[PDB]
Parts: sequence; C-alpha cells; structure tokens
Amino acid sequence: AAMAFTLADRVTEEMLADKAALVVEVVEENYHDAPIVGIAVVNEHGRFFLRPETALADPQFVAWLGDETKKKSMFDSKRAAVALKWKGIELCGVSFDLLLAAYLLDPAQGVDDVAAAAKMKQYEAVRPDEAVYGKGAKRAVPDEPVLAEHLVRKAAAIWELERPFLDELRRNEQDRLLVELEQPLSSILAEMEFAGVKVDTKRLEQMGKELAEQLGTVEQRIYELAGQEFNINSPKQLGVILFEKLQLPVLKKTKTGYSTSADVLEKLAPYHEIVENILHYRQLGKLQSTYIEGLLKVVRPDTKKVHTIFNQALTQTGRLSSTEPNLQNIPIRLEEGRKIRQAFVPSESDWLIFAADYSQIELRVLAHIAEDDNLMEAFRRDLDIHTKTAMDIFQVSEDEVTPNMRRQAKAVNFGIVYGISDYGLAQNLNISRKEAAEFIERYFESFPGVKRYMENIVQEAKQKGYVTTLLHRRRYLPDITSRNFNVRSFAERMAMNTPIQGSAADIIKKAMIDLNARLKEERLQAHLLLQVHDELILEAPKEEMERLCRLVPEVMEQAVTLRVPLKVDYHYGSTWYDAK
DNA sequence: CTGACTCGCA
DNA sequence: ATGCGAGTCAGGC
Ligand SMILES: OC[C@H]1O[C@@](CO)(O[C@H]2O[C@H](CO)[C@@H](O)[C@H](O)[C@H]2O)[C@@H](O)[C@@H]1O
Ligand SMILES: [Mg+2]
Repeated sequence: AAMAFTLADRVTEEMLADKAALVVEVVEENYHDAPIVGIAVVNEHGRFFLRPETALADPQFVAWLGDETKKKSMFDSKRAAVALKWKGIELCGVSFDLLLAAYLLDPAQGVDDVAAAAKMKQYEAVRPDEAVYGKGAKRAVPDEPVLAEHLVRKAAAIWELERPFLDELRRNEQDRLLVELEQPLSSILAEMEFAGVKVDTKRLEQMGKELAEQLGTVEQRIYELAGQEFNINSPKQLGVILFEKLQLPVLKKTKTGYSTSADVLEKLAPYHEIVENILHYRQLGKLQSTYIEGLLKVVRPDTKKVHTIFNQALTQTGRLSSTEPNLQNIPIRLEEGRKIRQAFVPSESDWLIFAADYSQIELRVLAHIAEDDNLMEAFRRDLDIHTKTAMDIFQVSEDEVTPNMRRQAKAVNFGIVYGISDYGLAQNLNISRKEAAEFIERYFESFPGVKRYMENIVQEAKQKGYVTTLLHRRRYLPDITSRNFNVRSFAERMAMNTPIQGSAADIIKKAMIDLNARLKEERLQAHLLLQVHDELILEAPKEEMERLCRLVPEVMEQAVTLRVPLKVDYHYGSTWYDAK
C-alpha cells in the first residue's frame, strides 16, 4: 500500500527540524556537476518531497542544509555533498550514513542502494533503485509521482533503520569506526573529488603522438615476423599465430585456449623474435588506450581537471577504490609509463605536488600484530627488510646476499602478506612447489612469531566466523569451514591477509583525518588530491613545502602507535612525476 | 550488454 | 599467493 507524504510546493518550517532522514537524489552514476532530481525529508513531523528548483533556491532550506546542528541521516551522503558543492551549496550535520554503516557491518553484501541495506534488517518497504530507474540504456528518471514515492520510501527506510544499524555496530565495537573514521573521511573524500587534479592535456597529446608512431612501427614489425597481418589485441588470433603458425611451445593454457599473459610470453621470448615485439606492443598499447586516450576522455574540457570518484564502500579489505578515472593505478614502475605522471600538474601557478608514502606499512603491521621478535627488531633497526629476510632464510651475512637472493626473499615477503602457499609462491618464482615450500619453512623458522600468528588467525576466523583489523573493521569468512580444499584455502589466505591490508587501510584513513585537521589549524592552503593505498598526494603553494616536509610525515607516522615505528618517505616537485 | 583475458597500481 | 578498474575482443541478445 502506498506511503503517505506531502508533495510540497514550497519549504515550510516543519521541514527543517533538527533531526531528519534526508534524500538528495542524483541518478547519474558519476555525480560530478550532475543534476539533483528530487529531495525527500522524513522527520518527527512527517514525510515530505520537494522539487530541487524549489528547495535549493529557498534560503531557509539551504541554510538548514549547511547547519551542522541540524542532524541528517542519509545513504551515500558523499554523492549528495559533491553534487551540492558543484552548485555552491554546503551540506553539514550528516550524523549517520546508511551506506557506510552497511559496509562496515558486512562489506560482502555489496550494498549499493537503500533497498539492499534495508533487506539486512528484514525491511522491504522500499524498491531497489535499479527497479525504479532501470539498467543502462534503459535508465531514466520516472515521472514525478513514481519518483516522489521512491525518494520518500528511501528516506522513511533510513529514518527507521538508523537505530538498529547503530545498535549492531555498537555490539560489533564498530560505532567509533563509523562515527570517527568512515563518516568524517567521507567529507574529506568529497573535497578531494570536487577539487580534482589538473591535467596537462597538451603533454598527454604529445605523448599520444609519439606512442602512435612507435606503436605503428612495432605493429608492422610484428606482421613482418608473423608473415601476415592479424589483430594483435586478440588473445585468440595471437594464440593461433604464436602456438600454431610459429609452432611456439604451449607452457600454459587459460581456460578457453592459449595463455598469452606477459609472464608466459617472457618465457617464449628466447624462441622467436616476435615475442619481444608483442610485449613491447602490449606495453605501448596499454599506455596509449588506457592512460592517454582513456584519461583524455574524462578530463573536463573547461577546467582541464579530472574528478575521480572514490568508492568508499566496495572493497572487502577496507581500502578505497577509484573510478572515472582510476587514479590509483597510474604507471610508475617502468619509465616509459612513468612519464604519464608528468601530465598531472598543480592546479595553480607556483604550486607544487607533494607525495608522502608509508615505507613497508604492511610488513610493519604484521610485525605489530604477530609480535614477532625478529621482525620487530628488524624494523626497530630500520633494516632493509628484504635483505634481512634473505639473510635469515638463506643463513648468510649481509655481504653474502646476492641480488637474486634478495629478489626471492622479497617474493617470499609478498607471499607471507598475501597468505602464503607453496603453489602460489612457486608460480611467482617459477620454481618447484617443494622448493617454494622449503623457502616458506625456512621463513617460519626465522620468524616463529609470524608462523604462530598465521596459525592462530586462521583458527580464530574459524571460531568467530570473521577476522578484524586494528580499528575493528571486520570481514566474514564462511568458506573457512568448507570441505573443498581450494575454497577453504582461499578463505585461509584472506584470514591471513585481510587484517594486514585492512589495518593498513585503517591507519592511512586516520592519517587523512588527522592531516586535514592539522592543515586547518595551521591555515595552510595545502590540500589532499589523492590517496593510493599507502600514500597521500597533495598540492600546495611552493611557500608551504618546508612546512609540509615536517608536518605530513609526522601526522602520518603518528596516526596510530604500534610496537614498531611507522616510517614515511616524501618528495615534491613541479608535476606528479617529479614528486620523486 | 556481459564474461574472458589482460595489465596497471599497492 | 591479496584485490581493485578499464580497455579489448568475443559471443549473444
Ligand atoms: O557514489 C558512489 C557510491 O555509489 C555506489 C552505489 O550506491 O556505486 C555507484 O557509483 C559508483 C561511482 O560512480 C559506480 O562505480 C558504481 O557502478 C554505481 O553503482 C557505491 O558502490 C559507492 O560507494
Ligand atoms: Mg611505499
């Protein structure tokens, strides 16, 4: 049966109570400079729907929106906050965000709309957004009658669900995680997204020019070596040319056919000259289509800025994700790709890019959580952890560690953090499973505390049904009891990795909140631009670099206190590339 | 429109 | 071995 509400033609005082469920609807997935199609408010006085032209033009309403003492409960308040920023309107006083609450209670649910969150509490008097708006090509805002009832039902749901969600969060000891970490961070991400990052489009276009020429050369060279033309981008056509036409050996298969992944090609390289060209082609083509053309597609023509959207409620570990564009995977490892960063510049004249990154935060977190004496001492001495690991597992002095030994000790450390497995390590190191197992065994002999932790955390995941992070984020692992070896092992690796990756996420998130409070107290113009898992990227006047050099690392290093120190490196320059 | 396969990042 | 997003090709509606 329909839900009662007032389809208001003008704003009234009772619509401005100091407590309400608020819905500021933005249907476009990318909410930057997007339309607000309707507004719903549910409070002690009733349910109301307001047309955006009316509400957002009303001084009383706008003032109410910006009054921190007028508390609002919402779902994805960041979306509304940013769409409002583009309209020059400030949203304050959001005390409860149902999206973030749902995400903390169970990130596996994949809650993406009010209906999904409401179902967690057997509340179903609200439709999924997709049912109301449609899929993609068929997506669209419905007529006012249907739209208004949908927004009211969502507001009503939020109004009703706040208490039960807060109660369960309290029981989980996650109440502060929502109120003191995720919600305040939400506002910071909103500012970051709205500010955006300036892009030197001319530079990108220059690079695209050079790429197009080089790509054309390697392309012809490839057909020349294949004795014909084909679509190199087709793992299907390619596999036929390599494994059938040229008779190259098949060392690995995908699931649908031949495997042409870079790791396998590298092994075929010594057989035919075409392999190196295909790898080079893969490289250039990746940069051209994803980082040159792809980036250019989302730069705002007017401001020449890209405005990413940080999905704060998606990952199973507590990390953020970045989209349109993804600014968390801009090339850096290989020089050619690294040059892409020269295109990310400060938004104002005489400003510089400042980047600060935690040094080995995951292994430092592991040292803290496992309380491994050897690992803790290593970081207390600020030793090169990979060289040290090599010394221990290979039983040699620092002078006897060869480049290859460190490389393998490094790979072992990656495995330990990801959830060790002989098969996985063997694959990565291109060695036998028995050999990989021997490495792992030697590792545990040198770091018995880590061995104890891995055994204990898996036992705990089984007993409790989930694992937690330093700040009480949690992840349920039902597969941990599966009788299927593969499924169970995947869950065991997650039990081992999540607390490490997740705790690192908690720490940097708190560093971001602490940093912003510090920047405000100091009245610095510096502001965050991006976060890339273990690093923070800022931009500021050149006159503020010396202050930032001391302030940023300190705040990041002091975000939390562990049994081992946290170490932060930093650099700054004219472009993101130069902030090295 | 959607699942594969690929590769960029931490 | 953790796990994110985007571009490509492919088959399919
Ligand atoms: O606004 C981001 C927020 O919205 C969700 C759905 O509630 O994701 C939507 O928006 C993202 C950014 O535009 C898209 O990537 C996603 O496809 C779309 O459903 C949440 O996942 C997210 O926290
Ligand atoms: Mg680092």
